[PDB]
Amino acid sequence: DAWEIPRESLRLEVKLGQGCFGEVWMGTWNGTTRVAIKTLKPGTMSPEAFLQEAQVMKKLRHEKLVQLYAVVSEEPIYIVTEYMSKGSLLDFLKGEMGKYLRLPQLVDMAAQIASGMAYVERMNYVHRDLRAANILVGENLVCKVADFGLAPIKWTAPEAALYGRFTIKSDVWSFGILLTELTTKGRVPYPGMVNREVLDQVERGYRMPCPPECPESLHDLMCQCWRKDPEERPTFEYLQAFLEDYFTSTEPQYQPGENL
Ligand SMILES: CCOc1ccc2cc(-c3nn(C(C)C)c4ncnc(N)c34)ccc2c1
Repeated sequence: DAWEIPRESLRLEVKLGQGCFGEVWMGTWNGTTRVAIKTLKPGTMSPEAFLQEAQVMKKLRHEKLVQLYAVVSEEPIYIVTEYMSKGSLLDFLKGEMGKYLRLPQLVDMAAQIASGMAYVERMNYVHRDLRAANILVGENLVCKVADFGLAPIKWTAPEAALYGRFTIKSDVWSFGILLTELTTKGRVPYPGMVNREVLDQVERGYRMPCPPECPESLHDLMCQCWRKDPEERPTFEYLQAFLEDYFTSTEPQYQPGENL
């Protein structure tokens, strides 16, 4: 398989995160190419199960999906992808950058995520775990969809959470929650609510209100993503176009405020 590379060609420089699976590192590849590297800890998790997420990355290719570069598919396993210099979108929003992000930057970030998910939509795949922690940020506010290991009740559509009906339309619901993460600079949704209280409230028709300084027009889009019936929720194609055109077609009189 042409994705395979020799173990000697990777240098693991700075550790970026730990977990149940293994580790993630910034590194070099072939001595020239900055990369990110994920390792599986051999005795920790199924090796057959781990390579299925890498198989999904061999097929999907798009400027807004984190790109697979190479693999070492024998234990100890290594997975090599493009390096996203600013880490997870969740960390980015909460960190020192968050305070300067305004609505124009955040909507443009939303638009890119929608573009990647529009490609996932065209290919008839389902992500299942769309949220800020699974988006990565590069230079110039480039945002890419990551982590297809599944392909979090607060991000999951009711029909998916309750009955296992995962579809691209349940991803749209999550995207709607992701818009709140973007507009609150990365606060956990449904603040002050535990999981069980979220499920009962949501089924009884509760939806998060307009975030502070978020234009009503963007909150309406959130509400479209949270329609009880999955079929009446918008497509990613639609979401992409709306967000791309936002500051001309929907909010041409937008004024900067304190936070958004
Ligand atoms: C089947 C496994 O496929 C992979 C392989 C590598 C991956 C690297 C990152 C990643 N995390 N981070 C920090 C937030 C810890 C990153 N920082 C910069 N670049 C990255 N690429 C990552 C995320 C998901 C990945 C999935």
